[PDB]
Amino acid sequence: VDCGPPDDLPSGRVEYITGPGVTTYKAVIQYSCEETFYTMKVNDGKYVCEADGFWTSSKGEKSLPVCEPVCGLSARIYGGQKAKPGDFPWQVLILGTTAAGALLYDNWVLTAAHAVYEQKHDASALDIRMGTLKRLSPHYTQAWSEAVFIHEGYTHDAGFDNDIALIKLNNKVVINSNITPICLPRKEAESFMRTDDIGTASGWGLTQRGFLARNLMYVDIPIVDHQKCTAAYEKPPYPRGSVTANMLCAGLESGGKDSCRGDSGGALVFLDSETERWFVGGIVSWGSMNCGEAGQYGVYTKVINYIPWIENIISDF
Ligand SMILES: Nc1nc(-c2ccc(CNC(=O)Cc3ccc(NS(=O)(=O)c4ccccc4)cc3)cc2)c[nH]1
Repeated sequence: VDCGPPDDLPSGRVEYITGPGVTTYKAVIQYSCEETFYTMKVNDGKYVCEADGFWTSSKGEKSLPVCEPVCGLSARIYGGQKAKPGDFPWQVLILGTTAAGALLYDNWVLTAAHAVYEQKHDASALDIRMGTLKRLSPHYTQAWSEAVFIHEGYTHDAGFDNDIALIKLNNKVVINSNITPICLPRKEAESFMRTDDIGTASGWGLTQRGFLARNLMYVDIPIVDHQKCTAAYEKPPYPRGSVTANMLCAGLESGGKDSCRGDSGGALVFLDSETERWFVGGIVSWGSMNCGEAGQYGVYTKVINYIPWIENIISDF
């Protein structure tokens, strides 16, 4: 038959088992992911030359396996504390005004549409920095955007419904202990995001002093009841119905702990206590001008509502 030289596995290697350069009927190859920071999906990666001339998996598939980076690993802004290396290894800095995102896989950044809209529609690549706690440091891992996807239902400067965006990177980032992606929420993930469950926001945005932070900060804050969050913003100068079902709110009735301007696009993360992995439930979106004030909650894009959209973009590009 003869199935030819196998295809390379990204973030992996193909190795001949029968012998080097041996690609005939019934022969065997072995595909491998780096198990520490990548996990092989699809199958065991044992493929055999079938009668039809196609490398075929043990399950009969004619396609490659997939090395998916390990997500949600962690070493563990108004009223918060200074992050340590590896606390938020998905944290991305995006340099317009100061903004942030979160790494997904090894080549996508999740952010807010409002944080990147002007830069996309000026047709300029985004300066994307990872692996640094210091916003102004010259030492960081550089990435560049290949493409920016704004949600088609987002209307810039006319409310924050559908305030979500994906940035495709030009190249895969090298995944190490200080640079790893956040997990997308699963079907069950809402069980960790009820009212009063605790999420974490991280960023370089304004602190209680009223200036940006030099070092990455974070704060733990509880999810707010949706009716209480709609009532907080159902008043002038906010337009009618500014808090939608595609948003969630987090903050304290007393004030003192909050995201703020400059934290835009950052991931509000939650711990799956069973998998022991962090996932993104929210994206820092908007709120009142006076961050940290009592009852003036931060508003976040509700990420689980966008999983079909995210999966459509990432699978198709
Ligand atoms: N109390 C609190 N605040 C935050 C927080 C604030 C801002 C940001 C970053 N987002 C922006 O910078 C976009 C952005 C742009 C303009 C406005 N003006 S508006 O008139 O209020 C308005 C709001 C909604 C619909 C229409 C008008 C607000 C936000 C992050 C957190 C947390 N907690």
